[PDB]
Parts: sequence; C-alpha cells; structure tokens
Amino acid sequence: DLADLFPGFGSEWINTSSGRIFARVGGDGPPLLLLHGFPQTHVMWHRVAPKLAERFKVIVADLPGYGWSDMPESDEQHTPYTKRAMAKQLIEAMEQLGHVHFALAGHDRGARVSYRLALDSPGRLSKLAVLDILPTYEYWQRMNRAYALKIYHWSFLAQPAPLPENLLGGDPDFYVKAKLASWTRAGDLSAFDPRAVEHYRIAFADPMRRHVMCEDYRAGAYADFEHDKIDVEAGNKIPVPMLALWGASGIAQSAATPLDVWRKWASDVQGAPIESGHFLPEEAPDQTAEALVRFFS
Amino acid sequence: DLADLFPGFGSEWINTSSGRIFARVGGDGPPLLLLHGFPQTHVMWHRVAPKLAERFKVIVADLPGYGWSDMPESDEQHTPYTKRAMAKQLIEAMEQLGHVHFALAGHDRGARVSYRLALDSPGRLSKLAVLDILPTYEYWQRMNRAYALKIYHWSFLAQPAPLPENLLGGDPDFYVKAKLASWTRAGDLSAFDPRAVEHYRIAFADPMRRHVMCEDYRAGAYADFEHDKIDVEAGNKIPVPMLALWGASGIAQSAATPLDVWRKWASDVQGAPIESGHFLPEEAPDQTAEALVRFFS
Repeated sequence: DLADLFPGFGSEWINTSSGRIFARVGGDGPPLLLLHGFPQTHVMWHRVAPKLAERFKVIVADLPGYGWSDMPESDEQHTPYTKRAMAKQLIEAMEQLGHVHFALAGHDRGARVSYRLALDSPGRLSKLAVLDILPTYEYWQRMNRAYALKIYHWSFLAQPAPLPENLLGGDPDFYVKAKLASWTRAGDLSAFDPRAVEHYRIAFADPMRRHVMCEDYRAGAYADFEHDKIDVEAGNKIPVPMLALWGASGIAQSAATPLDVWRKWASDVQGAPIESGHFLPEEAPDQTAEALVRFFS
Repeated sequence: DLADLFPGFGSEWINTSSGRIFARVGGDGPPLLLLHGFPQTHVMWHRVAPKLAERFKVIVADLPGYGWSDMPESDEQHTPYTKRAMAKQLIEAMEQLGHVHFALAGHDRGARVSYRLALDSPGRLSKLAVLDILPTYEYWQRMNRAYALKIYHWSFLAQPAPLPENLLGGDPDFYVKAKLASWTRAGDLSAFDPRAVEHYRIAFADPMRRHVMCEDYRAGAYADFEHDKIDVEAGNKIPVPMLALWGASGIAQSAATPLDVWRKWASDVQGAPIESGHFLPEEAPDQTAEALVRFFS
C-alpha cells in the first residue's frame, strides 16, 4: 500500500544511541542530508531528491520519531524531540555512514533541526538550506493575533498530553490532509503525489507517531525556544553558508522577508522566494531543486 | 434526564428575531440578566442565582446558540455569534419580558456579550458585572507565546470549519471535561456540581452546539476583535457602572492586571479578585454571589 517514491534509492536503518533513523540513500558525491517536517516523512523529498542525487549522496531521513525512524521515549522536557536532541541524533546517524561533514537541507521541523544543528555543531555542515521556516524563537517572538491564528497548531500541539493527542485522534485522516491542503498555494491536495499523501496519512494514523509530533511541538514551545533564546541573547550566528527558501504563500514579507530575519541568525545567508505554499519540494519541485543544486554545488 | 438546578425558577422560552432564548427566571425586584460562557450553559449560575433571586428578578439565559437556546445559522462572518449580535438578540429577549433597562452579569463568553452590549447599547444597562474576562481585544493584543499557550483554544476553535468541529467530534466528552477541569483552581471537576457537569456535557455532545461554540470563537478571533478594536482606538468607554470580578487563578489575570485593563475600557469600574479559577460562580459561589449582590444592590 506504500509506494517506493525513490526508485534506485537504497533504504538504510541507521542505528543511533537513541534509536534507528530511517533513510532512503541515493546518489554519489558529497553527502547531503534532507530532513522533512510536519506532518510529513522523508517521502516529501521524492520530487527533488532524484535531482539532488545527480550530484550528491542524498540521504533522505525520517526525523527521530517520524516516519519509520524509531521513536525515543520522551520525558517531561520532550528532550528527544528538542531540535538540539534531534540534531545530535542525526549527527550520530550521519557518523554511522562516515559523514562527519555534510550538506543539510531541512523543511519545516527538519529545518528547525537543521539550524539548531548549525548553531550547535556548525563544523558538521558544509552548507545549510532551510525551507520555509524562521527560527522557532522568531515565530514565538512574533506571536500576535495574526500568527496565533495562522500557526495555531504551534500552541495547540504544545498543549499538555493528552489533549492534542486525544483531539487528533478525533479525525487523524482529516487533520493530516487538512494540514497538507491548507498550507499549499492550491488549498487542496492536488500539489501532492497521491502516493506521498498516503505515506503521510499512514504515519499520521499511528497514535504513537502523533504523540511524537506533539512532543516535537511541545519541544518547539519550550526547550527549542529557550535554546534559540540563548543563541539570540549570546548573539550566536550560524557561520555555515546557508540558503533560506520560502514559499511566497508560506510566510513571507508582511514587515520583513525571511531573508532579513535569517540575516540576524546567520552570517552568510542567501534567500529566495519560491512560487509555492509551504511544501516547496512538492509544490515547486523544479524551482526548489534548481535552487538547492545551485546552492549546494 | 437533566437536573433542575434552579428550584423555584420558572423557565422561559423567549422569542427573538434570531431564535428563542432559553432562560430560567426567578426572584423579584429589579431585572438581572445572567449570561454564562463556554463550555457551559445557564446552569453554571445555579449556585449564585438563588441568592441573587432574593433581591432581583434573575433571568438566567442560555446564550444564543448555547444550551437550549436556538442556534441561528451562522455565516461567513459568524455574525449571529458575534458578541454584538448576541447582545442585540438578548436585548430583544429582555424587551420581550418588558426589561428595557436591566442589570447584567456575564461570565466568559457571556461577559463578552455583556461588555459589548454595554458599549453598543449602554442605555440598556443599569449596571454591568463581567466575570473573569478582559475585552477580547485585550486578549488578542496580549497574545504572546505564554498567552498563546495558555488560551490556545482561542486560536484553535477559531480555525475554519470543520477543523475544530472534526477534532472535537471524536470524543466531545473529553474536551468539555478537559476545559472545565483545566480552568478551575483545582484542575479537576470537583468544583462543579456533577449535575451541572452533565448539563455541560450534554450540550457539548450535540455537534451543532459544538459548531456554534466554534462560531463563537471564530467571531471572537475576527468580528468581535474588530468591533473591540474600533472602540479602543476611538477611546469609547463603557459608561455603565461596572464590576470586574476575576479569579485569582483565572484566565483574565494571566494576560494582565484586570482592573488596569478595565479602567481603559470603562469609565466607572470596580474590581475584585476572587480566589477561584475561571469558573467563579461554581468555584467560589458564596464570594461571587456576595460580590454581585453588593454591587447590584
């Protein structure tokens, strides 16, 4: 029932100290790690990874706790699902492949892992691409009526268990599809490959998977914010050359482009809007792929 | 079978242009309208209404669309569930009883109706009490990270239909009990009369009632905020003598000091904290009733 959307990619279960990371691996050349976000899995890269795999060893991983990666036991502080912890786990996973210095592109939650990784261990990264995020700190700092309605799920999923878990169980299929549709330029699922939607839907149908996503968001409200706040206050910038791509209808320039935001977080950032909703690699795969290839090569 | 929590009170089905308002009616003396909020019905006054009914003609109304009141069909602007519309409907309902000048105490959503009533139609009110609220404008204006996590439901229930409705429908009992419990001081259902809880749960079990509550919150995020915004930016103050009561562990006190906020909205406001969570009339019936008797007398 689950299509293989990365023909010619191998499938690796990468052991780490916190559990297995699942990854599709293809290509040859410099290693490039691609991290999806919510509510998706690695298959969201299915339209762009083949193009990346022309020039790179492309590692398309499920985030810890997402997709087919193992789900580490969480704790009161949601530690394993803090971006610091997920970055540490993915660094460990890349080390199991002998990749200690790699390029990194993350979308959504994966991009939050990615810039936290860049902040915590910039020596691991040759280049960083983040797709359609601002740092978690920025979202919370920007919090106002408009953002609270737009990213209500940041506060909804951060509610204490089991409130979101129980509500999500009310109609998980609807919810994951609603999230997918509502953040696209189209407003429907037509930008997505149906077989990828089935990947997302099946992952979301697992209550334990949904709980992990809530743990991720709870981290996003608490530890991840605090971690970012320390960096803002210390003036710590990302020293890795980075590319920030955003959907022109994701979250753009009401009073500051993402580029102006990322410049405060990174010393070397280039940016471009992509004609897309949130799901750049699926809504605008050619435009995301060429931007990524141009940047990483 | 639902309990009668208002022994001696009559029951009135009041016709209005926007549907019938259900109300319990007891007492004698000056008319006093009591409005409940979310996720409650008029029965949350059942501990304080009989005390009030010694001194006042107490009309304990279900909000439009709540309890046993009719549910006007909403529209794209959530118009019947805007506090302005509900206020107008309750003015009509009161006019049906011959009450064109009355005292008004509202809690939660009902308090939002109440202060909007006082802004739109102050000549209708002898005195106004609002329980555990600040104006909707103020909640939205103070919606930073901490407050967005505290009252996430303001943004979650305001999401476009049928997203909240679909999630709420899986286990409505859980959600209504979770909100009742989470906003009390004790954090459980022990403040509530079990028979009252059953009223609330039964109303919440109706998907149309749930939809109405979301419409209320949708109005709260849009039209209500806009109406409030116009008044605050115009410096329109409530001229009706006002009592602002709030729970020391309630919702209003976590955004800001309530009396300071209310003094910006009201030319003649007194305030007192009550040791209580959000549900002042059920958590602190004696203190609430005494505060209301003293103020309205």
